[PDB]
Amino acid sequence: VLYVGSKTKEGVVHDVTTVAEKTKEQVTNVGGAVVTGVTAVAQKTVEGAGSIAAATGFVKK
Amino acid sequence: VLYVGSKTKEGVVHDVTTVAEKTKEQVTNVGGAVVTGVTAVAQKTVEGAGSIAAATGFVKK
Amino acid sequence: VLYVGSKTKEGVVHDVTTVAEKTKEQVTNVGGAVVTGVTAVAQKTVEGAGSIAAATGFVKK
Amino acid sequence: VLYVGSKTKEGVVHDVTTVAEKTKEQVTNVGGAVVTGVTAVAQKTVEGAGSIAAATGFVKK
Amino acid sequence: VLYVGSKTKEGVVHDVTTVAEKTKEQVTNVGGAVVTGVTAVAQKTVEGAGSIAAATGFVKK
Amino acid sequence: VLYVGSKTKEGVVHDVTTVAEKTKEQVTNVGGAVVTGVTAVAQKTVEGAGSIAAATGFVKK
Repeated sequence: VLYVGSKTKEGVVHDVTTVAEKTKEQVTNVGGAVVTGVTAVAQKTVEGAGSIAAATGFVKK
Repeated sequence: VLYVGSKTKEGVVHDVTTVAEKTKEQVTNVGGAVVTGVTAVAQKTVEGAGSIAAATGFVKK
Repeated sequence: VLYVGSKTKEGVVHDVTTVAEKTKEQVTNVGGAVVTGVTAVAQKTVEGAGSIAAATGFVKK
Repeated sequence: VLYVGSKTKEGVVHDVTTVAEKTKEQVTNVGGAVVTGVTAVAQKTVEGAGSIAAATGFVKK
Repeated sequence: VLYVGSKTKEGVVHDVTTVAEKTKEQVTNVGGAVVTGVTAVAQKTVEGAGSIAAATGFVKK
Repeated sequence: VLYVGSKTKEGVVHDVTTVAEKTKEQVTNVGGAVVTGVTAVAQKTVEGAGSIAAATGFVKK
């Protein structure tokens, strides 16, 4: 491996943008909830994941 | 492997954009919920996933 | 492998765009729900997936 | 004139929306140019106009 | 004139929205140019205009 | 004139929004140029205008 003259962006997350306004989010009766906004992940070598968002619940009433 | 003169974007996520406004989201009776916005993942070598969002639930009433 | 003079975008996700407004989303009685917005994944070598969104549920009443 | 119980929107401009992307506009040899984007005007009583965009020119060469 | 019970929006400009991206605008040889983006005007009683954008020019060469 | 019970928005400009990104604007040889972004004007009684953007020019070469 070598790079005599190079520009190598590897595993990059750049120039992301988000504009939220006047939004609304409710949860009322939830066993397990997960709420996210922006999530930028960048890797080069991975044995697992990049983003995990699980939720396991129960609601009896 | 070599790159004498190069520009190699590998596993890249760039120039993403999101504009949400006046939105609305509700959940009322959910075992397990998962709500997301933007999610930008970028990798070069992976043995798993890039984004996992599971939800396993139950609602008796 | 070599690149004497090159520009090689490999596994790229660029110039994505989303504009949501005045939307609405409800879930009322769900075992397991999954709700997403934008999801940009980019890889170069993968043994698994790029985006997994499962949901396994139950509703008795 | 009266309004015992009412909701009277008079001279209203609401819920406008515009999404431009990757566009292009050129002018090269123009006496007088006028370029506009969005223009929302709302009045209730007017003796003139609501939007005037004139352009008077000359190009000799 | 009277309003016992009322909600009277008169001369209103609300909930406007604009999303421009990656656009481009050039002018090269112009006597008089005028370039605008968003322009929201709202009045209730007017003797003139709501928005005037004139341009009077000349290009000899 | 009277308002026993009322909510009267008169001459209002509310909930405007603009999202520009990565744009570009050039002028090169212009007698008189005028470039604007957002311009929200609101009045109740006017004898003139709400927004005036003139430009009078000349280019000899």
